[PDB]
Formats: sequence, structure tokens, C-alpha cells
Amino acid sequence: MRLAYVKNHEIYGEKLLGLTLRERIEKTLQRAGFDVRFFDELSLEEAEDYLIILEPVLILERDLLLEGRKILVSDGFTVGYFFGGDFRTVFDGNLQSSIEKYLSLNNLESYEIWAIKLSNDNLKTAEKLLLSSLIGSGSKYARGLFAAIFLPIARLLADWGVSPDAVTVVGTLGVMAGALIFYPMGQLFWGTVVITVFVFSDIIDGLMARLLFREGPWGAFLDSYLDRVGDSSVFTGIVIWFFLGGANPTIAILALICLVLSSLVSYSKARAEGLGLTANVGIAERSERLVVVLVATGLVGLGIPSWVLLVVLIVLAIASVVTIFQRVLTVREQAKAWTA
Amino acid sequence: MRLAYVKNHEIYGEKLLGLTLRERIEKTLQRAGFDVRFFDELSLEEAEDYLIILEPVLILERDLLLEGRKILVSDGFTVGYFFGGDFRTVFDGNLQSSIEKYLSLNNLESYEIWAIKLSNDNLKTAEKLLLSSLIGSGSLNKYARGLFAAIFLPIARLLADWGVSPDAVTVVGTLGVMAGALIFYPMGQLFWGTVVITVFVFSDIIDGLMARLLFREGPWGAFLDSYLDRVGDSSVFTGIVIWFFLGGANPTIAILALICLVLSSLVSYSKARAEGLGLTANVGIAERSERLVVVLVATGLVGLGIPSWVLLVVLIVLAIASVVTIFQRVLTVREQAKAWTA
Ligand SMILES: [Mg+2]
Ligand SMILES: [Mg+2]
Ligand SMILES: [Mg+2]
Ligand SMILES: [Mg+2]
Repeated sequence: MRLAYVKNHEIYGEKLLGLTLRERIEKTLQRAGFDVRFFDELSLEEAEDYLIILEPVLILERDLLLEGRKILVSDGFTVGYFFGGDFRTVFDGNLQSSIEKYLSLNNLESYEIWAIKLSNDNLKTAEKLLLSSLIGSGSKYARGLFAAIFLPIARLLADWGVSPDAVTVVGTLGVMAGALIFYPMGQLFWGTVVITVFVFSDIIDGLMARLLFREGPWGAFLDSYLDRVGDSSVFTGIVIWFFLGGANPTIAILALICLVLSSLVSYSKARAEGLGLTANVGIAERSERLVVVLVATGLVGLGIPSWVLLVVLIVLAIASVVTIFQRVLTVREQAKAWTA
Repeated sequence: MRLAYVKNHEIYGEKLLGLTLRERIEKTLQRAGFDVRFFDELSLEEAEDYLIILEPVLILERDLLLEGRKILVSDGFTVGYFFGGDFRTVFDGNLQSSIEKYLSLNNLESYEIWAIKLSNDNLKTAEKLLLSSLIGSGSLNKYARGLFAAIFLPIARLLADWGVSPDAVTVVGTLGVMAGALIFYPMGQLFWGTVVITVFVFSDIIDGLMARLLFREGPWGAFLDSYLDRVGDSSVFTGIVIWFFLGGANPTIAILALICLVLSSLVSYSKARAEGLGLTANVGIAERSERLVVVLVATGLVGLGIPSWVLLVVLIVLAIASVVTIFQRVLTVREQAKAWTA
């Protein structure tokens, strides 16, 4: 059993991005496999590991792995100590004496972590940093600019108490509204701007789920599922429009083939992960495919010749096919390697 | 190291459903984590576990779990003995004496297994039983089940003798379905397309049987079956959609087919992704073969000239069933996740 004692502070009560700093550090430490005890004055319990944080601190590092005794530091600051169970036979109720004694007794290296010391003045800074910590793998210059463009939305939704599931669902309904209503009507441009607007909700729900500590398998599932639904709806709309009012059967056929191939490309990865093996490899990514399809469709909606769309649909189809082939090949390799 | 000694016989060399009985028992014992030694006369080696099979026997039980010393029996028959390492200090070179002495020394309980004693006369029977043990059929009458196994015995024999792999069967079958769906249907031949698809559809059951029979049960097999099954169904709906959007001149049917295509993809993806996440969802009102049956029968009927609204109705009902299936799966995985946090 691992125990972590954190000292109470005045600033731990402040609310940051929907949680308090106290609950946030507590849940953070919980993610590290520690049972958290808040203390004004320490009463030690029998256990194996002891992680002692004194000064108020915001830990920005996502995965913290603590193995063996050591000292926790950020930019010259000492944020906390990690002592083993032996320290229970040391601590006499005086802090510095027991610390310096355990340090004279034990030789410990220094471990670098991503953290910021809390102060009343730098809270804004802390918030900014916290926002920056959520990112990746993202777009690195572009990533920095990126955090800047999606930071206010995440901040706003976090402050209003909006859940990420709500965001995912609303976004998908928006995409469905653009794809299944405007497109069959023959409005390709406005449909495209609606879809494009409500598509970034995937990245939004990821930031909010990460920010609010909710995460989980359900979260991952929902993002993936609704993402699939979204793409399928987009292609469905294209297919419908060009089969009827668009009066272009060949585009409609290519779009339909792309719909099916998309479903199959997603299903390959999903089913593979289901068998316990893995396949992340493919040339075609959801956002890139989305981008080319949306840009082409929008262009055609502004009057660009439809053969551009024909070409892009051909290329996307072929890319989906070779991606499928790649995935099937690597899962084959994995299986045959697993049997041996 | 675990050792299993099986005594050599004249009939072990005979080939049954593509393998010899000898290789079959050896590979069976290999699946149990045993190193197999075939012997005309026993030479014992130092080891931990000793599994001794004397009489020629075809073991029909799939998973055999052996923990601790015990006696192996099938329907009153005693098929073999399981002795520990101590038996190395017993065997003096006589078989019967050391076995009966060790049986007099040690009290071992009796474990029931599914197996059949080999004889020259009953070979046909054995073949039948093995076949019957390998094939599943969902919700089939025991008469219907017997009949079904009876109709696939010649097929299994033929494919086993010709050297055809189960992968070959799955792929060929899927190509057949695709040939029916993406060629005949867009041409406007719904009936013949339907008969092509219906003919090449049973290949799923065939590849399951062959993969089980030839002992290739691995993760690759499951992957390939699932994937090509998805490809097949998607191709079927794709064909329907294409035909009815252009020459079939029925936009509402085409739309219903497209919606069903998407919902099908989503219903499958739900299960695949759920399993990927480590949770499970086997629950839904709709099963693949039943859906296949109603769709194919309706489409074929329309292809023989029956009015297309029948197909419209069946597509609506199938759509709704897919939707509620989606609800069940999403709801239960939600329940599981929320239950997992608690
Ligand atoms: Mg998302
Ligand atoms: Mg996503
Ligand atoms: Mg099969
Ligand atoms: Mg199958």
C-alpha cells in the first residue's frame, strides 16, 4: 500500500478549469497509485511507499512513475520527497531533522518532473501551462500555435461545466446536420462549412476529457464510434446527392465505394485490437481524408468542375485499399510470429 | 518437461479427414503441452509428468486440462494413465506389472473424457463423430443438425483430400458473394445474383470446419472470417444500393439499403471496438445468418418479379433491428464502464 501525505494550503481551494487545485493534485496522485492523506501535521501510518509533498504545487506531468526512493524537482525547486517505509522509524515529529537524517543515511538521485510551484500571483501562468500540457501528439511550431487557437474553447467549456460527452455528441449531430441535410439538398459549400465547424469537436472532447480527469475506455470508445458515424454520414450525404439531384452517377459510385472502404479500414484496426494484436499502420488518416474530401466538396459547391472531386475520390479509394492491405499483412505477420 | 508416451499401432498410419490418426493424437497432445514419444517398447526418460496411452484411441475432446495424477476414462473405457515423476523409480522393464503395482500403491480418481477406441470396423463411425464434434450450427434441430453434418461430410472429405486450405475457402467464398453482389445485381439480375451469393455464403461454415479439422484455430483465422464476412455483407448492400439508384428506379429502397449498410458497419464496429477496449458485447436481437436469410430471400423474390415494396418493408424492419441492436450494445458497454469505475 502506497501513502502520499500532502500539506493543506490556502491556494488549494482555488478553482482552476472546473476543479479545485486540491482535488486535481489528489486525483493526479491517485493516477500514480497513491492513497492521498491531507495533513496540517503529519501522523504517519504503516505502509511501503511514502510520498511527501509540502509546498503547494501543480503537477503538469501526465504519467508519473515512481520506483524506489528519490527526490522530486522542477527547475531548481524541490517539490517533494519520496521515502520508503523505513522513514516511519525515523520521523520524530520534527521535519527538517528527519529529512536531513534520511538524506545523510540514504544516497538519492534527483528526478526531474514537469511541475509548477503554486503562488497567488502566477495562477494565470499556471492555467496557461496546464493548457499546454494537454497537447500531443499534435501537429512543433504549428503545435504551439494550435494550443493557442483551441485554448479559449476548452477554457470556456471547462468553466461552464460542460462535459466532453456532450461536446462529442453535439459535434457529431452538427456533422450529421451538415452531411445528411445540406448535401442532399444540393448545398455543398454550406454543408461543408457546417461539417468543418462541428468536426473539431473530436479534439475538443479529447482536451476536455483530459482536463477534467474523466478519460477512460468509455471516452475512447465514444470518440472513436462517433467519429466513424461522422465520416459515414459525410460519405452517405455525398452519395445521396450525386445519385439523385447531382446527376453524376460515377461520382456517387466512387463515393459509395469510399464509404465501404472507410468502414472496412476502421473495422480492420478495431477488430485487430479486439483480438489483442495491434495495427496502427496506414497511409490514410481520418483528418487528412476528411480535409481533402471537405475541401474538394466545398470547391465543387462554389462551382469548381466536379472531376476534381472524381480524382480525389479515386485517390482516397486507392489509399484506403492499400491501407487495408497493409493492416491485413501486419496482423498476419503478428499472428504467424505469435504462433512461433 | 512433460512427457507423453503413446504406443505405436498399425491403424495410426491410416488417414482420416486429411491427417493420419497418429499425427492427430500427437498434435492433440501437443496442444496440451506434452512432448510426445511414440514407442514400440518403452524406454523411460527422466522428467516431471508422464502421460501413458496404450490402446489406440481418437480423442474427441477439445480442451484437455490435466492437473495432478489421475486416470483417463471415456464412457467406462480406460483410455490411459497419468503418472508423476515417481513412476521413473517404479518401471522395471515390465509394463503390466509396473502399471498394476503403481495402481495398487497409489489411489487415483477417475477423470471423464470424450474419446473413442480405435478398431478397423468402426472407422466410419469415428469419422462421423469427429465431424459432428467440430461443426457448430446455431439453434439447429438435432435432426436438422444430424442432417446438416451428413450433408457436409462429403464436402469435408473432398476438400481434405484435395489439399485446400481454410483461408482459400474463406477468400473464394467471399469472392463468390462479391461476384454475385457487384456484378449480377448492378446488371439488374437479382435472382441469379442471389443464387450466386446463396451458393458461396456457406463457405463461412466450411472454413470454420476446415480450420478446426486441420487444427489451424489461430487468431488469424478469426480475423479473416470476421473481416471477409463484413466485406461480403457490405458488398451485398452496396450492390442493392447501386442497382436501385440507377436502373432499378426506386430511390427509397436504395436509401433504405444504404442506411442499412451504414448501420450494419456501425453494429459490427461496435462489437469489434468494444472487444478492443477489453469489454464485451455479445447482445443483440439480430444475428448475421438470419439477417442474411431474410435479405437474400426477399431480394431473390423481387428478382423473380415480386413487387419491390416487400423488400422495402424487410429493409425497414432490418434497419430498425440494427438500430435497437446498436442501443443494446452501447447501453451495456456504458453500464460495464460505469460499473468498472465502481
Ligand atoms: Mg474526440
Ligand atoms: Mg476521436
Ligand atoms: Mg467460418
Ligand atoms: Mg464467419
